[PDB]
Amino acid sequence: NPKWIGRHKHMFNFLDVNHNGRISLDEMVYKASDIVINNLGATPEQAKRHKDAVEAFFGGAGMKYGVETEWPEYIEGWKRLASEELKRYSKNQITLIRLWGDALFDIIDKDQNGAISLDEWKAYTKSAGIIQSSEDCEETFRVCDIDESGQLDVDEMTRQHLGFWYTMDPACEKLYGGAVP
Ligand SMILES: [Ca+2]
Ligand SMILES: [Ca+2]
Ligand SMILES: [Ca+2]
Repeated sequence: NPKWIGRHKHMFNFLDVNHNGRISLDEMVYKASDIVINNLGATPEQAKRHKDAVEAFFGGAGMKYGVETEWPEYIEGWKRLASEELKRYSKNQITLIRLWGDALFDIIDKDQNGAISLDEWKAYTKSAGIIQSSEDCEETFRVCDIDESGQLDVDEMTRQHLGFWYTMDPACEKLYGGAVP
């Protein structure tokens, strides 16, 4: 699973505030709160809801306040969480990631219309530390926007999070690495 592992290594590095190669729940929750408040302009109410949910999400992966976790244990923790949460999702049940994604959604939905516009998505992608062209940002928006409505709903954004945090690499390759001639 090199692609899932790679997303997770880049995220571990992003949330490892002191850059020492070990991570705590304090680092992870600190950096996530800092971004929602200072990059995405969350209100106090918004930030507290997000804090509680992100704490439960990252806690589910086995991270704890006051404890430093090394990479092997970190990634095994995410594997375990992903496996349990994908079972819940398969049974149409509530997940920790869905609860997190709900609190985040309210914050990135700046115009409170219940859908994420392209502009809203550009701000969110930037908040996660991504630097990329307009064209690349638009492509990942189109990928997220399954019904091509032009805005991203809660279900689309849930699938987005599930794909990033939990979904393992496809078992088989496609002809042309999945490209179309
Ligand atoms: Ca650290
Ligand atoms: Ca909106
Ligand atoms: Ca849509």
